[PDB]
Order: sequence, then C-alpha cells, then structure tokens
Amino acid sequence: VFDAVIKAYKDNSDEESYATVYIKDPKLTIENGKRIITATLKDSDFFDYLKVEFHDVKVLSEDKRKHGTKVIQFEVGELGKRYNMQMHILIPTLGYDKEFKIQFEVNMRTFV
Ligand code: HEM
Repeated sequence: VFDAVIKAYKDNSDEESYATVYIKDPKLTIENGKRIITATLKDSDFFDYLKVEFHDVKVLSEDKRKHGTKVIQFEVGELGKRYNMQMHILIPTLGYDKEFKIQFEVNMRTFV
C-alpha cells in the first residue's frame, strides 16, 4: 500500500485533463502480485459512469453529502503507461450531458 498519484490527459493532447481535479488522494496497493489503484472520486453525482480499459470502476464506498463522493477502485497492468478511460458527466441543472475519453497514467507519488 503506497501513496500514489494519478495524471490525466485531454485525450490525445498531453495537456493535463480537467478530470484530474475530481480525483484526489490516489493510493496504490498490490494484491495477488497485481497492481490495484484505490482513488477518491469527489463530486460523484455528476458521474453517470466511469469506465477503465471498457468496464466501470468498482465503488467501494458511496457518500451522498456534497454532490456525492465515491471511493472508486480499478486495476492497472503496468505503472508508467497510459491507459484509456471513459466517463459520462451528467449535471441535470446545468444541464451538462457530455461523455469523454481521456488517458491516464498512475504513478507513485514520491520516490519509492
Ligand atoms: C464533474 C464535472 C466535470 C468533469 C469531470 C469534466 C471533465 C471534462 C473532460 C474529461 C473534458 C475533455 C478532456 C479535457 O478537457 O481534459 C472536458 C472538457 C470540457 N469541459 Fe468539462 N467536466 C466537468 C464539468 C464541466 C463544467 C461544469 C463545465 C462548464 C461550466 C465544463 C466545460 C467544459 C467544456 C466547454 C469542455 C470542452 C468541450 C468540447 O471541446 O467539446 N465541464 N471536461
């Protein structure tokens, strides 16, 4: 179990994606000799779905207080590599209905 960081990218562009701000305190655990990312998804209510290379991420916990906050989890093959990720952002009051495909690499926060 390690302090981890997730870097998101605006699809093909290598400029940092906005979604990065909606994911905080990423943590990397290793089970069965396999790499598992457990991350906090802030403002969860605006996420109709969140898929990773596609299957939805699994939600360990759900909070409903401040526009939702779901502790999400998924698996990664290798650390340093880019991975395709899809999301549906749905904000009824706005109303913001858009689906996005970005790329994300998950790393170790600090040096080992
Ligand atoms: C949970 C809330 C939201 C998330 C996770 C989110 C995420 C994203 C993503 C992944 C993209 C495409 C890739 C990128 O920009 O890096 C994007 C683009 C964009 N975002 Fe959002 N967004 C959210 C809410 C909003 C809001 C509230 C606004 C404006 C008030 C907004 C305005 C835009 C616009 C105009 C684009 C580009 C549209 C296009 O090029 O077709 N988004 N956002």
